Amino acid sequence: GRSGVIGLAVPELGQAFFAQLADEVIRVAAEQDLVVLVEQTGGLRERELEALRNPRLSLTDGLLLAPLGLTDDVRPLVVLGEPLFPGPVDHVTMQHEAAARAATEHLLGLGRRRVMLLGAHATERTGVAALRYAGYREALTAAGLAVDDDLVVPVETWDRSSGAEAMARVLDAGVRMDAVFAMNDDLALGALRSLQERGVAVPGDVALMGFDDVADGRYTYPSLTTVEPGRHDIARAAVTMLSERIADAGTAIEPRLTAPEFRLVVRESTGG
Amino acid sequence: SGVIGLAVPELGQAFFAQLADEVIRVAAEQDLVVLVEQTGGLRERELEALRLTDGLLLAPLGLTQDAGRPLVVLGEPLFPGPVDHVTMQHEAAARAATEHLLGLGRRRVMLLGAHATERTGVAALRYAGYREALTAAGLAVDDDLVVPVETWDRSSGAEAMARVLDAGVRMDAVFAMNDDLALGALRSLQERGVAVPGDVALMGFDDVADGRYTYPSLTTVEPGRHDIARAAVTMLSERIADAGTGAIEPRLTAPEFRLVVRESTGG
Ligand SMILES: [Mg+2]
Ligand code: NA
Repeated sequence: GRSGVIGLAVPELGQAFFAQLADEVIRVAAEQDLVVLVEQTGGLRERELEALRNPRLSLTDGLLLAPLGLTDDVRPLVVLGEPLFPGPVDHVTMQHEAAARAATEHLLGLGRRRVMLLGAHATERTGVAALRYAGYREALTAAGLAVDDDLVVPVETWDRSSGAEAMARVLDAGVRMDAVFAMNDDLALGALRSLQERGVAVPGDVALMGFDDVADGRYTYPSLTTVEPGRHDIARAAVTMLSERIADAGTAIEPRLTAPEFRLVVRESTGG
Repeated sequence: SGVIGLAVPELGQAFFAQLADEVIRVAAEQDLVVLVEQTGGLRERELEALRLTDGLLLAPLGLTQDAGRPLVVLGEPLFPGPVDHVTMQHEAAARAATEHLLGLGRRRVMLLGAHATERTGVAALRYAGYREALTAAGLAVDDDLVVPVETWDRSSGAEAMARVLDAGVRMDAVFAMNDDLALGALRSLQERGVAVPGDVALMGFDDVADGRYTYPSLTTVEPGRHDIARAAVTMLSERIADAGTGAIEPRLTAPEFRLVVRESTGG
């Protein structure tokens, strides 16, 4: 029976993106007097699967799942990510390709011509990274440039320490860049440290930006250019769609996909 | 699975998101799920959370000295009845933090985040430790070095630090009441070409992840997040099983703290 509880299963709250998304979900849910059970999956496929079927989450009327480990699939469900589940499930994602194209256009518009993509593999990519890469590549082609594999730098985990490590390593290997588009703010700020510790001027020598707008970038030094991917809209769409699914669980709603509008937020790290 | 509630100011605050992550992890170990609510740190919202869950873990910011359901409070001991409190070592940690700055040879130590004349709660305890450290070093408190802020956030730290710097106040160190304040202060110092730690040594309190990757990296205090979370969840589990006998007398837990030395105070 209806409890008025929805679940939110995310990798971990220690990740700013998920903590901020959770804050927005809780706030929106409270407007229709739902409460939120927050589960952590560690981004592990086995834990994501458990969230869908284990009686541990029986108090919930439905689930919002942000999967990372899943890609053989299995409680009303809305997924926060790219299309994944078949059947009567909705997916709410971000405009990865369009935002990556606009970010890259911004850097090229500053007169930078050797733009590094920090957080994607140069030859074999999958999912989100593949969409970001497609936007980046579109922008470079439009500016008469070919991709340079030395400028496409994979990173195992999109975190601060990994971005610092990778940035330091490519700088020390002698790779020449004039701008860096990092796949999230955490990567960007790790990169920022490695740049500053090597005396590289930001943005004088290397313009830098992130993605997500979750690092309180107004207060970094330099302040960090980023992309707001529509967290408020993501939360509202997710909660609204899930409520609809909870009301139609006994039955008929066609699967939907949506991706809210992004906004570039220009700060000091790219010339603001 | 049993069900507990966790009420914090907001998950957008790094310290609370990190603490929430630990609480949820400990609860999962103990076959508990967690309903998370936000209060904005406002008294009325905190009290309303008290008025689904088998027990509640409340982290208030807005309550000061001036239900039939189990309750554990992360904060100063203010509730009567069979309520357990887990309280960080504010005074001792502030004394140790101030001693750390004084040990570098600094003699004009600013306290960023407390009122100069009327303080309550946490700020009063922090001030006491700061004041004792200065007294032991033969120093007196200068009210111009005790700087109040809007709220303990990055914007407020940046705004207050910018105001005192542009005013010409002379300091050689800053002890900020939390890492968010310290990170905001760092920007205001850097944008003015003030060397950290060379001109001004800086530290915070909370050990948020972001402080490892600033340049300089931020010296801080880790107030005991693992013990806070474990103590809280474990005590709540005890009260839930008791179903209000109040046979367990109220407890006061005080987790151990640790100074984390980074580049902003010299390593
Ligand atoms: Mg119960
Ligand atoms: Na003094």
